[PDB]
Amino acid sequence: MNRLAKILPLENVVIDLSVTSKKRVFEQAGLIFENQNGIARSTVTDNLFARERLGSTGLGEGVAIPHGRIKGLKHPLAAFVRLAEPIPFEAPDGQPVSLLIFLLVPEQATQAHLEILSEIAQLLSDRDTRERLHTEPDRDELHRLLTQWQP
Amino acid sequence: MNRLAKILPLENVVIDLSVTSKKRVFEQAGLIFENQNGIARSTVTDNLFARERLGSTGLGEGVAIPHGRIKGLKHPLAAFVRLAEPIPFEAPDGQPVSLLIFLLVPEQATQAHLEILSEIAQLLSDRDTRERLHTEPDRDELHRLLTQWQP
Repeated sequence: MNRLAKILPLENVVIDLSVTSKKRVFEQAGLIFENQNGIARSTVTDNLFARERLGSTGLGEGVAIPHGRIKGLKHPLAAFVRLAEPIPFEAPDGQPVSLLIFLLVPEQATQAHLEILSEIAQLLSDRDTRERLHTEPDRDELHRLLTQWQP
Repeated sequence: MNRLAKILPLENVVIDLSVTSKKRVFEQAGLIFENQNGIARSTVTDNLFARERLGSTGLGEGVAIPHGRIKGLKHPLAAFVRLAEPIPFEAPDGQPVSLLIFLLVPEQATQAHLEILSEIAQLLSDRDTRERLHTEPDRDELHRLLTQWQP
């Protein structure tokens, strides 16, 4: 498997986003999912905060995994965003965040939910990879790498 | 919340374990859970491999989060193990593993499962913390720190 393969489409790889707030990214993250899925952009952003205010999803070193539950979702959804300027994110190490991969899951929990979030974490966590994502300009290549880590 | 608080008791903080195989730790991890829970030590170790051979749960830099599903479990269970000598674990970065926190969850998935694995990941992932765990000798203090990260 590739596991991020079937839920993170190319549409959902967003390169460089000039943006200022934690709210700002969450709003844009809302627009992304709203595009390839029916889902209201507002419900995504509200729900991400309904998790982020509960404690930062920053993983350390510019990396974050904001995620949440969605009311009507039928299968989980993911995105990836880079930022022009790293934003203050209240990360564990105090550093600003510029790389982040978003995960939404349905209310109804799957055994897979754990293993998909864990794959994401492990991916962002490794710094050999963390650098490749921080530098790559080709969008096709940032998708291939994301959805083909451990194949 | 503290979140690792209610599932990772002091019993389940094991300091320094002279051991050689990935199988060896998994066997000992099996004995730990077998102690504070009814569960057969064998079923834990078998099940962890039934996940580890599916891809390494090493998170990078001596850190691993081996985990699995258990047939009769009523609430999730966790442990923490340090190793005398870091063992070859097939981690993403090629480094041997000496720190690892084990997670078992019931077959029946909860929304919480994701957020509890994610808390563990974020904790091990941050290297300011990673060092404190790698050095601390007092077992009481290694429990307090584990179960009180973001309180």
